[PDB]
Amino acid sequence: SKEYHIDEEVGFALPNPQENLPDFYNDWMFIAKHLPDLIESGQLRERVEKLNMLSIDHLTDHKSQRLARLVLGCITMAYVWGKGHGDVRKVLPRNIAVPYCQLSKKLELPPILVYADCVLANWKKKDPNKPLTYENMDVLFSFRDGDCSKGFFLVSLLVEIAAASAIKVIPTVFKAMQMQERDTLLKALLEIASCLEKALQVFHQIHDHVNPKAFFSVLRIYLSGWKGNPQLSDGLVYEGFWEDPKEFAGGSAGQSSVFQCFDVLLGIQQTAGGGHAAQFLQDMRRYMPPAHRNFLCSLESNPSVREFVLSKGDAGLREAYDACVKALVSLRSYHLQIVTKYILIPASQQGGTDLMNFLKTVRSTTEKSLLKE
Amino acid sequence: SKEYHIDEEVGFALPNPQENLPDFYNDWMFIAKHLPDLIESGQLRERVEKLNMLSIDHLTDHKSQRLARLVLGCITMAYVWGKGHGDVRKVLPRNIAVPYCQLSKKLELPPILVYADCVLANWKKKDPNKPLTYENMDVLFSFRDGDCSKGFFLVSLLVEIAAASAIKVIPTVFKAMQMQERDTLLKALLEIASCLEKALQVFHQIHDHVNPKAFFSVLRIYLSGWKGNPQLSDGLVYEGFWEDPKEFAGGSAGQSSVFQCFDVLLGIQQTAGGGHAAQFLQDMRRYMPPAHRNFLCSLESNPSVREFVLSKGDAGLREAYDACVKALVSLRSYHLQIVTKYILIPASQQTDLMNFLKTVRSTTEKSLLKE
Ligand code: HEM
Ligand code: HEM
Ligand SMILES: Oc1ccc(Cl)cc1-c1cn[nH]n1
Ligand SMILES: Oc1ccc(Cl)cc1-c1cn[nH]n1
Ligand SMILES: Oc1ccc(Cl)cc1-c1cn[nH]n1
Repeated sequence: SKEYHIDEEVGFALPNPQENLPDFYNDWMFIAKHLPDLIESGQLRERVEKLNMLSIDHLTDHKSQRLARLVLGCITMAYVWGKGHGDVRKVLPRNIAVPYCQLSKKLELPPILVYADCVLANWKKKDPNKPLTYENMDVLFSFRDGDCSKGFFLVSLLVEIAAASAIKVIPTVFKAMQMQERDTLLKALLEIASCLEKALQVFHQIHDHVNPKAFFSVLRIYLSGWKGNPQLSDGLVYEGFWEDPKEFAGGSAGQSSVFQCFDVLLGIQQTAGGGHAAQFLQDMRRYMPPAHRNFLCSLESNPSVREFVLSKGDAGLREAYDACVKALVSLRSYHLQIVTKYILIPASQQGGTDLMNFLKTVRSTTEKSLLKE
Repeated sequence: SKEYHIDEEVGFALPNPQENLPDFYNDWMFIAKHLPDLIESGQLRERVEKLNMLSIDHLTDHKSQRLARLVLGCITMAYVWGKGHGDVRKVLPRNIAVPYCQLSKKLELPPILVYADCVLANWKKKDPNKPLTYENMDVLFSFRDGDCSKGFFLVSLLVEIAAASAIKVIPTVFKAMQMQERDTLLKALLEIASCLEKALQVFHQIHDHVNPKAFFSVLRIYLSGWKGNPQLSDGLVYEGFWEDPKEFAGGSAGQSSVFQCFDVLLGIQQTAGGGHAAQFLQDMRRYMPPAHRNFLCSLESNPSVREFVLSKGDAGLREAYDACVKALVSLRSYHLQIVTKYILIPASQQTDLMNFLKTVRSTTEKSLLKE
């Protein structure tokens, strides 16, 4: 590939993000490094106003700028939702709203916490000379004590690094098609399916590191946005930056590029149709880094691997392509059982069928693309 | 400029489209070649219904499939809207709804008549040796006798080809910004500014071939879709392909790819934000051919030309960039004049859209180098 900011070892996630802003921004990071104690003791929402407007011009590196996107990303999320019980804040102060919105429009991201922030730029190696395992990694910023966000964010990242190992052979696939090298194409497609089968194994780790009570009842509120959300009926007001309140969608893993990249590579029409699911995934691309957004657009400009394999009438090539489509149906059927345990069941203990049909539609169209036609 | 299916003469349009399908589709072609006659005689719907279901497996090349799309697209709009007097059909019969939908998914386009059907693939040179001018061209299919569909389509197409001549220099803009070649970058922008300038002069031909009442009362209804239409509140049933009635937008020049690419090129954030205008132009992109959608998002992959120009302190450079933007404000201001003549005052003869054209006009005029 060219420079869509892809790391051969890590992929779309940010490789080794820096852990601390420059000492100018010390007073920012203070609220960011201490949100658990800060909102439990009720000291959070006013310490925001105690801040004065820092300028973004001394964040020199991309790693520096994106780390600041994370600290301001969570600082706003903790401000708007607060305790997490219903006390809502419908307007951000301006000494925090316009630093965020400026660096957001410089990085071309919406001024909200996106998946690229709280996962891809939100980790560190405990001991730098170890493998990237959950035992050796740690999240840089959490919202509340017992959030399980360490397990939730990193297990999310861990299977992203797992499937990103398949990105490296995507050029091999398109090479083998155009130069009509049948065998290497079949071994490239099998290696694609290997990673997605292993990303399902890494997905198993979420049971050990997140419990359903915490996720649904503390972590889910802090990651929800103010688009189509009654608590901020028509969005959040940005003092000094925008006249009116603007609506933005909360974090989703639909903003990850690998979890849309395999759907376009395999000719799976996730974004086709005027459907709710297609519109959701198409819109979530706006919440991806501009380099990653340009990477999906770049994949869509290639010939369909699905049409190539079906034309050749090769039982070998078709079985390998189905393996990838199967490995995706697996990752989404298993996700369905996890949404069952971590959202469905904790909701019946305090309408939501729309949540399950979306994920079933995205799997339904994935299952249709199998070479059973 | 790799194969985004942009010819250097006709641009986004289809270079020399096909007008005859194979003999296996005569029953389709007959209905399409006689849409006015079949509608005036009340015979159209009976002919569409008695159709046998035909396989799309004989449409081999891209052009044959584009003709059948425009063939089946027009027959569909004819069947749904009828004589145009409110007696609609909200169930498209199986024997036409299935081949239409199979073909549409094969070409990755909504199963409704789209701009790249009735315009970019709906033309024909009278004489193969003479240039592309209105008097040398003709449409392939029309709705009613006197609907001025020849004028409306061919003028829109000729305006597109005019602006399409600017597509060829877009590679030199981004390579000049790259190598920092100032003078060639200035000549490139002014060449864009001239092609946009000429397209406005081609636009003037609209008054000579489109009668205002025939458009508003006749042609505007055979181009309307079933998305937010009270006459088909929940869409149209594609009997035999989907259980449910689907909603789809009618033809609109928002589906034209020339007239969204220049806003992207010049850093005009027409699709930015979440407003209704930005989403309508974003929602209208799913109606472009797949190779044309790819061209737009790949332009977005490039650095912003506007911020580059704003950094140079080069008055000659800015005057050239502004020349492009002002030519877009001219085209949109003259459009607003046109919509008043061809829609507004015919409606008075027994604002939601006007605020849309003024919103996008203001967004363009905001990109003028004043900040
Ligand atoms: C307890 C854990 C999880 C819960 C409760 C959960 C819940 C959900 C929900 C509710 C959605 C619906 C979209 C929305 O409403 O925003 C969703 C979408 C999605 N989730 Fe998860 N999720 C979890 C873990 C994961 C992980 C670890 C991944 C991958 C790293 C993942 C990948 C996706 C993807 C790709 C979508 C978009 C729909 C699709 O492409 O199929 N999720 N998730
Ligand atoms: C009698 C002739 C015309 C009428 C009545 C007309 C009417 C309209 C209307 C109502 C819209 C808004 C979208 C909608 O409500 O569906 C629109 C948008 C548009 N029309 Fe036209 N139009 C005409 C001719 C043309 C021609 C010849 C072009 C050739 C370029 C053109 C280009 C556009 C474009 C690009 C838009 C999208 C908004 C924008 O990009 O600024 N139209 N037109
Ligand atoms: O895994 C995640 C990590 C961070 C954020 Cl903001 C969202 C997700 C997610 C998973 N499924 N839907 N959203
Ligand atoms: O849609 C996906 C594409 C790739 C990968 Cl690795 C995972 C998913 C997924 C997982 N859970 N729901 N969707
Ligand atoms: O110019 C056109 C040609 C064909 C079709 Cl379907 C629509 C338009 C149009 C222009 N402005 N609104 N719609």
